Amino acid sequence: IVGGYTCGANTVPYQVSLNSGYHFCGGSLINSQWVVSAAHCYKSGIQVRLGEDNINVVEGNEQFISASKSIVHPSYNSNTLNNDIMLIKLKSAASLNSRVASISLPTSCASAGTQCLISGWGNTKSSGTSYPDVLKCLKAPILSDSSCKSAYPGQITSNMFCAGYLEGGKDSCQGDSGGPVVCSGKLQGIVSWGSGCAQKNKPGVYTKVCNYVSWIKQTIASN
Ligand SMILES: NC(=[NH2+])c1ccc2nc(C(=O)c3nc4ccc(C(N)=[NH2+])cc4[nH]3)[nH]c2c1
Ligand SMILES: [Ca+2]
Ligand SMILES: [Mg+2]
Ligand SMILES: [Zn+2]
Repeated sequence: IVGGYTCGANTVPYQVSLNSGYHFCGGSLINSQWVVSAAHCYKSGIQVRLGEDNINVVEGNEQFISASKSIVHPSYNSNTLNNDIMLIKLKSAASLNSRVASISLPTSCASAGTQCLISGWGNTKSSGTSYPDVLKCLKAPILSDSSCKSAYPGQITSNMFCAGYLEGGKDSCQGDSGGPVVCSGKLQGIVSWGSGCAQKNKPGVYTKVCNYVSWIKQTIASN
């Protein structure tokens, strides 16, 4: 996250860190046994870490659980990144508490203007590499599809939306991937892609989760 602030230990209790010997992507807990992340975060051998704040220190509120199965969206295109969402089932169900809680899926899609909270342990420098050990947060509004499509001509589909600042300075970045974009209490986006990070007129692009609620509900109930 570039231009964000330290969230505070466990203030985003539904944030997960996907680890395959190191942190490589973020994710969101949707219920005690399932996590939603981005399909471009697919790997084999993933351990889900809940209750994290500093990912380099065991501070006492973590739960490390391995995944039993991963389901990448049936129509995910790795070249355009369209339908960039994946579900992960935990081998055991998490124990939910104040520090580990699930986030709610949306009943409708959010409007341009809506302020959201985006979080992750991704790169914090636009020009450079600096990876934080504690969770970083960023409040950014959803942008109109028009400014999103002008920034990325012929690349934005109906399954994506942009959020951020066209002036640049604030954005999600690699390492935040798969992470949550919560607006009004509902998980509305998943960190998917962008042009570098925090560049002027290059906002972040997120997966539009309101378009996948039936696929999510049907998939977890049948797995
Ligand atoms: N399994 C891997 N090897 C892997 C995992 C995540 C990656 N992520 C990128 C990436 O290239 C990438 N993830 C981004 C997320 C947000 C923005 C943004 N500017 N908002 C830009 C991003 N670029 N490469 C990746 C490779
Ligand atoms: Ca830790
Ligand atoms: Mg994240
Ligand atoms: Zn990524």
